Amino acid sequence: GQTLLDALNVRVVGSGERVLVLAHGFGTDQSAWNRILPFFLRDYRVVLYDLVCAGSVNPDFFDFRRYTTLDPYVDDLLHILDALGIDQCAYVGHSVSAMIGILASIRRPELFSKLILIGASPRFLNDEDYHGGFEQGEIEKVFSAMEANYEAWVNGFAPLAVGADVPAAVREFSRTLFNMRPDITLFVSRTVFNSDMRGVLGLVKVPCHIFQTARDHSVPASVATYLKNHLGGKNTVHWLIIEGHLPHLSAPTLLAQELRRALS
Ligand SMILES: [Mg+2]
Repeated sequence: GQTLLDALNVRVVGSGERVLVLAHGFGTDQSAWNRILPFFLRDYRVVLYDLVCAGSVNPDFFDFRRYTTLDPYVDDLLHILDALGIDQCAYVGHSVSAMIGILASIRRPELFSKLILIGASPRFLNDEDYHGGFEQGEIEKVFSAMEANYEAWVNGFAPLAVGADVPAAVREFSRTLFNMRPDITLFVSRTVFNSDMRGVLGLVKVPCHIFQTARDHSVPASVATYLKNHLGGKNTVHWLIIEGHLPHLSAPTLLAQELRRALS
């Protein structure tokens, strides 16, 4: 309870009464929110934390037997919100944290007033009638490259994920990937890149705001309309006509403006 608040570097900041949870995605820690955070401090009580796989978390907390699916990540998120006495919040999740939020809302339909999903995909692998963006052989090459030379893999991947030519964003993202223990990054990548959340989307009943860029290395644009059509509540797509997977790093003014609109 307090042990987990300390383990996952939980931070609560801001002068507002309405609770806003900012949950980082794959390859980052809560520092990925630094550029947009100031724009939410007056109107919100902002909760930030690190996923157990973040480089900022002691690797002794990464229980390989436990963290084989997204369900225990959901257990950690809900244990934090319960320990903080949060009855209701708005939740923002980037990439894997979008899927953790979805599963959390199915378990606790009353806890979230809305989900904001950034760079979200329920499935990366192509299927008969479904474009996720990747064939199994392409995902296997990522795992093989990661294992063979982690530094070379990070240096090649970070600029593709950022997409746009924003060197400060490439450096920021590379730093958090390099902070991660390589066996943990590979394990988490197998969890995420092989995931399939499609079957549970219709169980969500809270409103979802789906933020999608026009050119995201990891998320075809058609996944955003798939999410709009398959999540079970009232859904809004926020099109960002820019390039990249990490708009909170590469387009923070535009992202903060869109997040303010989604939260109103
Ligand atoms: Mg280009």
